[PDB]
Amino acid sequence: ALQQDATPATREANQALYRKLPFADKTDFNNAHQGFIAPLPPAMLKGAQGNIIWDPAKYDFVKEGEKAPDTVNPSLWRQSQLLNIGGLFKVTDGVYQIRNLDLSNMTIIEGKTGITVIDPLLSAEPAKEALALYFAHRPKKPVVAVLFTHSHVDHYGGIRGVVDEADVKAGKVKIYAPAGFMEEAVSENIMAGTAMSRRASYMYGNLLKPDAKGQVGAGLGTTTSAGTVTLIPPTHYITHTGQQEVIDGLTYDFMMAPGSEAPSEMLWYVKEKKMIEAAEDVTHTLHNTYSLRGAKIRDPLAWSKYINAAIDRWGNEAEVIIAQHHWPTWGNDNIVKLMKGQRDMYRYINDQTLRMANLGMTRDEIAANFKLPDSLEKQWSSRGYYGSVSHDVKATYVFYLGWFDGNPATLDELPPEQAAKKFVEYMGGADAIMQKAKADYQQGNYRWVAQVTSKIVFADPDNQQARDLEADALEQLGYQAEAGTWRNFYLTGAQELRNGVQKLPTPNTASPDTVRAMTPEMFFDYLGVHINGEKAGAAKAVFNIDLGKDGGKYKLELENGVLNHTANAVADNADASISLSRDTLNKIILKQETLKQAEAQGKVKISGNGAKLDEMLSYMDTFAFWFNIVTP
Amino acid sequence: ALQQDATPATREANQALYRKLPFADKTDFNNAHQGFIAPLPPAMLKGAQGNIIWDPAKYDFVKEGEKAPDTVNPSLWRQSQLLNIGGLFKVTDGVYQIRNLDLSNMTIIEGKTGITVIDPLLSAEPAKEALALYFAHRPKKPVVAVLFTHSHVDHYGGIRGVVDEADVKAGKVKIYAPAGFMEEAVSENIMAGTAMSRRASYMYGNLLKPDAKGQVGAGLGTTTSAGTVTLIPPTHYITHTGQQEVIDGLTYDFMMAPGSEAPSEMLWYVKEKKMIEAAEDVTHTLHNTYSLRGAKIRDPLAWSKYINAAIDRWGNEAEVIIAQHHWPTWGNDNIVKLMKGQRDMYRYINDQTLRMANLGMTRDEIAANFKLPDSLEKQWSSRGYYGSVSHDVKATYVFYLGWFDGNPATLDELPPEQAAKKFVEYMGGADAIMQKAKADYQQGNYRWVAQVTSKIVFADPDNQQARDLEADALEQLGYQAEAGTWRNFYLTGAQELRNGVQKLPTPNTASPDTVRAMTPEMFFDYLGVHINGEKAGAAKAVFNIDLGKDGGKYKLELENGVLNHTANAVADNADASISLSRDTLNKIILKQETLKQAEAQGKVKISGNGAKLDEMLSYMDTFAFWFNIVTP
Repeated sequence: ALQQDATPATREANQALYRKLPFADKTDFNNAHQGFIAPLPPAMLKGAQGNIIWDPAKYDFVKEGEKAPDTVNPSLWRQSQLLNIGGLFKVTDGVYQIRNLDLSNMTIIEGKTGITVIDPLLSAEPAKEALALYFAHRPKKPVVAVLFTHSHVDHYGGIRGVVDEADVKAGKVKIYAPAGFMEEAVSENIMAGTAMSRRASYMYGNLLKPDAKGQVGAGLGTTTSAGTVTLIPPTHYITHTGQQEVIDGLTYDFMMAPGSEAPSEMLWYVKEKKMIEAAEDVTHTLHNTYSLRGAKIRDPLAWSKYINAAIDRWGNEAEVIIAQHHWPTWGNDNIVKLMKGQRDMYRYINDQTLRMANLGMTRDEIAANFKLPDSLEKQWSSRGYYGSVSHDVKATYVFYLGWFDGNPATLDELPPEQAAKKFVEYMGGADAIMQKAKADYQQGNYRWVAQVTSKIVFADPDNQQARDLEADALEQLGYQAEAGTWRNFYLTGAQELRNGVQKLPTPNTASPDTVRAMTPEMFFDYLGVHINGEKAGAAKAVFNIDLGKDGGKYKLELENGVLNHTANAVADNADASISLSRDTLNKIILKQETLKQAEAQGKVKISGNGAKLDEMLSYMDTFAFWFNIVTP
Repeated sequence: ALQQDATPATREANQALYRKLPFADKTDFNNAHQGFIAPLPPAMLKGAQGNIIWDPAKYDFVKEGEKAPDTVNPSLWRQSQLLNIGGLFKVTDGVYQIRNLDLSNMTIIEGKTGITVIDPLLSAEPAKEALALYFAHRPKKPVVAVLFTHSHVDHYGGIRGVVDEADVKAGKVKIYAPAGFMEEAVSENIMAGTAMSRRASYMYGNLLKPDAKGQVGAGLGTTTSAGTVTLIPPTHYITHTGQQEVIDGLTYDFMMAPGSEAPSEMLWYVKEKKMIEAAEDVTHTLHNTYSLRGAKIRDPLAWSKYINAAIDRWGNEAEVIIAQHHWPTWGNDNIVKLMKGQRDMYRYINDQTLRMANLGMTRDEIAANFKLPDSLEKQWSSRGYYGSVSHDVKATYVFYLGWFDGNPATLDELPPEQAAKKFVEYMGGADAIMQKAKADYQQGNYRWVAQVTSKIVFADPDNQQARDLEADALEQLGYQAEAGTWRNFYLTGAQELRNGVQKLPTPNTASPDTVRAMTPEMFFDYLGVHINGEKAGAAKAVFNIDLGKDGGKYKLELENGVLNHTANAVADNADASISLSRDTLNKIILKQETLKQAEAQGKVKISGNGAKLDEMLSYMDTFAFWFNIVTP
C-alpha cells in the first residue's frame, strides 16, 4: 500500500493544537540561535566503508521558517526545527557547545591552562569532528579534564575521540564521573539488549525515510550517531552532594542524585561562570524517564525533588544553565522560571497519579482523565517531544502498583494471539469488523480502528485488507503524534504492516571497550539468558573458571535449566576446569576468536571432561534481531 | 450469594495436577509436625472493642488427613493443611518457634541469660500470646534481645507485645535490625496506602467466608492478624556481610542483601546451633517478590543470588534452617537441596523470561509459553501458593522493559470504560455476547468468558446478568487456582459481582508508632498526594512550617495543584506561618486531633492569613477505602 495524506480529522486535530500553544512566543528560537559561531561541516561521516555515522543534512526538509506540513504535528515541527539549529555556539565567557552533531550536545569549558570537555557524545568520530570544529575557531589548547554527567553510553561513548587513554593513564588528563559510574555504565542494555535494540529501531525512525510522512526527529535530539563506542575508566570520583573540585581554576559545586547508593547522576555549578549543568534533568522536553539504552533514570517524584534541591541551591544567583540535549537559558528570573515549571511538572505527574490511583482508577483511565494545569500545559519546555504525559502517567502507576490493575478478570487474560482469534469470533469474523472499522475511520477514531483491526491481524497475519486498514489508522495517529518517539513508532508500524519486516543490516554488537568494562558476573548472567531452559532442564554440569589475576575463580553450576555462578569458589566435583586470561575471554566475547581455536592454540586449558562443556554450549540459543512487532 | 459447585472442566484440571505432583512425598508433613509441644490456645484473640485480632479455629475445616474438595485445588489444599499445623514447636537444642499465630512465625532462642526473639509477628497481641505459650512450657527468663530480619510491618509489628520500651532505653534490651531499617520501614504503605489495602482485602480473603467454597489460606500463611501495629526503633544496626555479634552468648554471623550501601534485609547463621535464619527468602512457596504492604523486595535474579550467596556461606556446615514462614529443615543434605531448588527457580524465572523477551515475545505471551523443567515442577517449595510463576514472569518483563509491549496498536488505546462500550457494540450487544459466553462456559473456557463478560459490565455496571456469568467464570478459575492469593482474588471478585461491595467497617490504616516514625518530608508528600490538582490548579499559596528543635523549618510552595516542600527554608512573603510541635503534628496526622482543635488549645499558632490555609486544605480529597475493583 501507499503512504496516505492527512485526513480531515487529522488536519482538524493538528490545526486545533496549532492555535492552543503559545506559537507566538519565539523565546526558544532566540535562545537557540544565541552565540552562534559556525555551522557543522557539510559532508557526512563514514567509518572504514561507506557506513553512515552522521548526516549533517538528514533533516534539511525541516526548514526553520516553513509552516508545518499537514502530515506533521505542528508542535513536533517546531521542536524539530529548533532541534536542527546546530553548529558551534558560545554560551557565555569561556564555555562553548557543539549542537546537533549527535542526539546530545558536547560542552567545552575553557580554563587557565586548557579546555574541559563534558559528555563527549555517544560515539568517538562525531566527538572528533566536534572538537576539530571548536579548534577551527578558538585557540589550540590541550584537553585537561573530562566530565560525565550521567553514567550512560550517550554521555561517555566518545571519550577517546577527544582525549587519549595514554594521557589519562599518564595523569595528564582527569575524568570525573559519579561514584557508581562503572556499575551503572556497563549494565545499561546487556540483559534485554536484543529486545531493546529492535524496539529502538521503531523509536528513532531508522526504518523510516526522512520526509513529511516519515522520520522528522526524536524530540530529545535529531537522531543517534552510529560510530564507535569507546570507554575510559574515570580517574576522579565525586562522592557526596557537597563536594567541590577546582578544574583549571574553576570551582565546581556538585550535587548528587537523591542521596541513594553509589549515585550515578550528577549536577554541578561553576561559581565563576554562574552556570548550572542541567545534564538531562532540566531540558526543553518532558523526559522518557529511561536512558538511550533503556536503563531507567528515576521516578517523577525523585526527578521533581532533584530539581527543587537545585532551586534552593544556586537558584538565587544562577545566571546561566546548560544541558546535554538543548539550548541554554540566560536570565536568572528566566532560569528559575524554567526549573520551577519542570519541578512542578514531575511532581504533578507523581502526586496526581497516586491520588487517582488511591481513588480506585486503573492505569489507562488515569492517563485519560489526566488534565494538566493551565500554566504547565502552556510551557514549551514540558511538551512531550521525547517522553509523553500519557505513558509517563502509565509508568508512574506501574511504579507504585504492579502491572496488575486489581481486577481479577485481567489476572490471567489470554495471550495476544489466543485472544485475537476469540475477539474476531465474537465480532462475527473479519468482514463484519471491517464493515464497522471503515465507518469508524471516517469519523477519525483511529485509536479504536487500529485496536480492532489488530485483532484481525493477530488472528490472521495473512489478511492484507486488515493490515492496510490498521496501517492507515496507525499513520493518522502518527501524523497527529507530538512525540517524535510516538510518531516514529506509529509510522514504522504502518510501514511493516503494508510491506513487512525488512532484514536490514544490524549495526554489529558490543564494542571492545564495553566488553572490556563488562564484569565476569555479567558475562555469566549473559550466558544464563541464552540457555534454553526446556532443552537443558534435565542436564547437570559443574565447571570451574579461573581468570587469573584479572578476574578470579568462579564455580559454574548448570542444573534445572539454570546457570548459576559463584565467585571465589572451586567445585571439587567439577566436570571440567577451565583456565584462561581475561584478554582471551574478551576477544572470545567480541566474536573475534572462537573457543575451539583459543584452546587449540594453548590460550585456554580445559582439564577434565570437555564433552560436558560442549554439551552446555549446545543448550544456548541465538537471538535473531528482526522479530515481529506489529504482527504475531 | 449462590456459589456453584466444581464443573467437569474444573475437576479435570485439578485432577490432572494431582497426577502431576509428588503427592506421595509426605516429607513436608514430617518436618511440619517435627518438634510439636503444644497447640495454640483455642480462645479467640479479641481486641478492646470486641474485634477479632486472631481466630485459632478459623480454618478448622482444612483437615490434614481428608481429601481436597472439588472446589479447592489439590496442591493448594495440601499447602493449606500444612499451614494449619501450628502451635509451639522445638526446632533444635534451645530454639523454639510458634506457628500459625500470625501470617509469619516467631522464633525464640535461649541464651546464657535469657531469650532472644526474632520477627515478633505482625501485631502486639498475637506476639503477646506467642510469648505466653512459650513460657507455658519453658523456664521463665527475661527477653534479652530482639532481631528484625526485614524492615517491614510483617517483621516488627508486634515488638512491644514482647518487649517494654522502658527496658530498651535502659539498656536491658537490645533491638537488632538491618542498617537501613528506619528508612525502609516507614516508606511502605503511605503514598498508595488506600489502593493497596483495598487490593489487600482481595488478596487475603478478608471478604470471604472460611469454607470449601471460599477462603482456604494465603499460601505464605493462613491470614494476617488485626491487632495493634507497633514499632520501637532499633538500638544496634547490622551494616556489612562480615559483621558478627555475640547476642546472649550465641555468635551470629550476618549477611547483607547486595545492591545498596545500607540494606534493609539480612540473613544470619548462629554458629553454636549450626542454624541458618532464612527469613522470607528461603521458604516453602514461590514468593510474591513484594512485601506484606506493597513495598517490593527483590527481582527474581537478586533473589536467586541472595540464596546463592547464602549457599556459598554457611552452606556445607548448616545443620538446621528456619524461616519467618513455614517449617524448618534438618538434614544438611536436605538444607542445601531446599536452598538450591529455591535458588534455581528464581534464576529460571529471570533468565528464561529475558530469553523469550529477546525472541520478541510479549508479557502475556511469555507467561503462556512458560514451562518449567520436570525437576523444578516437582518441587513442593517452589509451587505458586503466594506468588505465582505466571504473575512473577509477567512482572519480570515489566521489570526490564516497560508497560508497553512495542505494538503501536497498544500505545494509545481507549480507557477500559470506553473500549468496553465499543467492544460490546462491535459484538452485537450484551445478549449476543451472553449467548456465546454461555456456550464458552460449558466448554471450560472460563478465562475468556470472564474477559468479554467484563466488557459488558464495564459498559453497563447495572447488567446483573453479565455480572453473574463473570462471577461464575471467576469462581471456577478460583477453584482451579493453586495460589491462595489468586484464589482469594478470583472468589472475592465473583462475590462483589453477585452482591456488590458491602462497606463493612474499615480495616485500620495507621497506628501511632508508625506515624511517629515518619519524617516531615513524608507528611508533606502524603499531603501533596491528596491535593486535587483540578480544584487547586489555579490556586497559589506559600506557607511556613516551623517544628522547632524536633523538625526545623519548612517552606511549602503551592502552585499548579502541586505542593512543593523545601527543607530548612523560610518564605520571605508567605500567606501564613504555622508553628507547632512535632508531637502535636503527629496528633493531627493520626486524626486524633485537628488543627482547629489544637489551635483552640494554643498548641498551634497561625500568624498570617489562616483562611488561606483553610482554602488550600479544602482542596484535599478523602480516600474512600471501598472503591470498585471488579466494576467501574
